[PDB]
Amino acid sequence: SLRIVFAGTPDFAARHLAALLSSEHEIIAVYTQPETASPVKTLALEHNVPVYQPENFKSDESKQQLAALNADLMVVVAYGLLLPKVVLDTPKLGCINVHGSILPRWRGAAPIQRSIWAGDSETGVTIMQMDVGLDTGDMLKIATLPIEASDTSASMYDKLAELGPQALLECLQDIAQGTAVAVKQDDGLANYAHKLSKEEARINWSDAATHIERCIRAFNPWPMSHFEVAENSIKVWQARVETRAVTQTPGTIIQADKSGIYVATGQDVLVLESLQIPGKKALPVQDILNARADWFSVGSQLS
Repeated sequence: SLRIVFAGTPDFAARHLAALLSSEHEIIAVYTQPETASPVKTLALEHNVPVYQPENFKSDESKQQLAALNADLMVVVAYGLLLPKVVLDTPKLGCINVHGSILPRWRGAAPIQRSIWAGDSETGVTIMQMDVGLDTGDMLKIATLPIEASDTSASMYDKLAELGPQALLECLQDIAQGTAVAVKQDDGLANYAHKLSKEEARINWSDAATHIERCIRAFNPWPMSHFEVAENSIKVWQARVETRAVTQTPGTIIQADKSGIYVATGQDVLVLESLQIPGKKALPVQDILNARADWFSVGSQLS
């Protein structure tokens, strides 16, 4: 039974701590950040586990407090602190991370969203031995899943929040037993998952419909893909692509009925299916065309 320190803050971290508390290893302390108590903090308290909340590991006091725990391992999931070398090396077996991609692809902050946005055929979780640098450490275990045509960043997050803990616990048993194997990442295949933004989520109708459709899924739940019509910002919750040679200016409404609002793009047609008018829950387009048939008249051009 490893003496484990768990470090992490939001729900994705809490799922891993929960799995560890129902396991064989001793959780001797939890490190987390405030938001309000984090979900990680609340779980720790329910199990009478000491909670530490440093702002960073710059002070000698912070490094010493960690050292005095005599940890065998620190497991780090969705924890915002930079861990310097000395901290990485404080636990007897170092620090392991659960990262939400198939490393070395999508190092960094937005791996779930970017895997979907780029149209990867699969993604997964990597259990990584943390080293100095952004997500550069050796890979101990990878678990993969297909990205389904219906997957959003929400639905994929939900799957990886289950897969991550399962993979972690399997990897931890390998470590405990002395059977883990580290694989060095190849830098030449690495890239970085840059954060999302409201500005990038504005639809450019000159893009390929396939690309807009991946955005619509990747940018759910945040920021939501959006376009402008009349004087309003409409959020797109669901769409599909229709393979159809385009002969009209991108943004032109080609067809508008219960089956879709069909919009010309730079390649193929984007069929809007569920839209959110400011104020209101997202509606099927059948309902949108009842209310505001005027904004989506055939032959008019969306911006």
